[PDB]
Amino acid sequence: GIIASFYDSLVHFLTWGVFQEIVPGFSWIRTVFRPSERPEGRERLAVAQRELRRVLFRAVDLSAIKNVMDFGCGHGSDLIILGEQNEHLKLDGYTISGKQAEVCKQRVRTRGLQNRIRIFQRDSAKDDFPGMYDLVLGFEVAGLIPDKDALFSNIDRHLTNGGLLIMADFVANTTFSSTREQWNKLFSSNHLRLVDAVDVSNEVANCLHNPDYAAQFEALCKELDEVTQRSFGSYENVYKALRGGLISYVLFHVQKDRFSRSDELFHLNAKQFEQLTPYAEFA
Ligand SMILES: C[S@@+](CC[C@H](N)C(=O)[O-])C[C@H]1O[C@@H](n2cnc3c(N)ncnc32)[C@H](O)[C@@H]1O
Repeated sequence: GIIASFYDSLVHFLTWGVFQEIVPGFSWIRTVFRPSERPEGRERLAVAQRELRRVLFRAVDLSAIKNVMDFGCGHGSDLIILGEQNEHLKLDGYTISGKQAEVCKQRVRTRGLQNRIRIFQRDSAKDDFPGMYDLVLGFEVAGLIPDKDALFSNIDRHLTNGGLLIMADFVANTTFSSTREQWNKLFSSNHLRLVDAVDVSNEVANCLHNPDYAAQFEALCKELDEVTQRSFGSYENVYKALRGGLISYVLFHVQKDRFSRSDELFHLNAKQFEQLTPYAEFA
């Protein structure tokens, strides 16, 4: 319900991140639209986006991994950062946007990474991933893909046993509805075990906190285009839902477990879905 409206809206970083506390006067809406007037909020938003990534990758040892798949790679920042900082890695990205693919390819080559990063305009539910991977990334992607069964079969068939899947996505706390049980069915039917999960709902909502959002949004809307108006209304409904606990923004750490009984993956995953760790309790 509320989750589907935010993903219809989306249709350097295309996630927006972890504010440990509300910082008075920061405006996510102003930063995202007029960064030409680069506030501290421009660099403050970048800091919070790196912090989201730090938590997402908390358990991954990149020195041990060889091959990475990003099944919704946006503008390629995650692949490029990984490739720049870990010269041994080989990384592939899929995006369904032709425009995004062109950008990814250009940015990859500008940084001299075209020998280790490949970009494809392909559909992660319809097109097999092009290799066998040790780590799979889906940051705000799986929630956008209707055929989740096909997506998670594709992930399974192209993940080495014991390989890792890290995802940022939404859990609904009350037709795929993003419930715990629905995510669990996807993982357990496809040889995936939830290892742990950090709930950053409070800190993501801190990023979107704007006591003057109404008069701020009108001022920017004056330089407008209408598809972008209901798209940022979908974001304020996510704020309420996050504050209210209706949905959770969750950073999943998942491991492929080919040798375990699927019914036992489900049993174990269900326990882990009830012990999400609040970011405020994370270190
Ligand atoms: C909110 S963006 C996230 C981009 C990137 N992961 C990031 O964090 O900056 C969602 C991305 O998923 C991609 N995407 C949506 N559906 C897809 C699909 N079925 N197959 C492959 N990519 C898809 C979009 O093209 C877009 O790049």
